[PDB]
Order: sequence, then structure tokens, then C-alpha cells
Amino acid sequence: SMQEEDTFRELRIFLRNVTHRLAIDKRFRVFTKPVDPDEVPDYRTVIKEPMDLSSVISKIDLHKYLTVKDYLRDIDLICSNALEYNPDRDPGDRLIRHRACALRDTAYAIIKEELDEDFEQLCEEIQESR
Ligand SMILES: COC(=O)N1C[C@@H]2C[C@@H]3O[C@]2(Cc2nccnc23)C1
Repeated sequence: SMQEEDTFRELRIFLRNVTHRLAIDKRFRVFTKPVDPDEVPDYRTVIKEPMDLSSVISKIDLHKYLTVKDYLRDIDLICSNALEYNPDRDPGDRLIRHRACALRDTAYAIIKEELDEDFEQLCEEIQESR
């Protein structure tokens, strides 16, 4: 229905706004573009599904997310990729792990405060009907 297409358009507006607020935070600059395969050629041998905030906006605009749950699976993949690629005790690995955990915690905190639980349930019920 037109009402259901209006529901998904409101979800995309919400997701673009959350993603922009994460992308302008200086702590999260390393997560804003894909890891350069020229400068880090081993990255795509270890990490089987790369993800970054520029790819997330492209996916919102391609209508890939029909729920906030499917958006949060990609925020979780950005964080888990950083923890698995950078697991060592040295300061550069510990700094990127702390920033990855902060990106995840910040996204979940904005959604807990600003997403109505009945708007998410409506998106889940339209998705399940398709
Ligand atoms: C989410 O970003 C990451 O997981 N990484 C790991 C890479 C390794 C290291 O820092 C990255 C980029 C880079 N470029 C040149 C030399 N070394 C590095 C960013």
C-alpha cells in the first residue's frame, strides 16, 4: 500500500540521520570509507564481508534495509570486522578496538532513545507479509 511505502520512507530518513551523526564524529573517521585494498592487501583475505559507513548510506538508498534490526546487523559487522582484523595488545590495535566498541554502543544508544518500539514492530510486520 502507499501507507506501507510511506512507513519505509520514514525508516530511510531516520537511518540516514543516525548514520550521518556517526560519520561526522572524529573518533569514527577510520570507519567512514572502505579499507584501501592497495595500502592493505591482506585485508580482504582475512575479512570476508567488508563494511563501512559510506557503504551503509549507499545500502539505505538502494532500499536494502526494511527494519532497524537489519541496519544494526551492518553496524555490528563494522565492529566485529575491526575486532577480528586488529586483535593484538599493541596500542594501535587497542585504539581501533575501543573506537569500534564506541561506534556500536553509540548507534544502539541513539536508537534506544529515538526509535519508537511500535514503529520498529510495524516495519517487522510489513517485512514478514512480503
Ligand atoms: C577499520 O579499519 C581497519 O580495520 N584498519 C586496519 C588497517 C591497517 C592499518 O590501519 C588500517 C588502514 C592502514 N593503512 C596503512 C597501514 N596500516 C593500516 C584501518
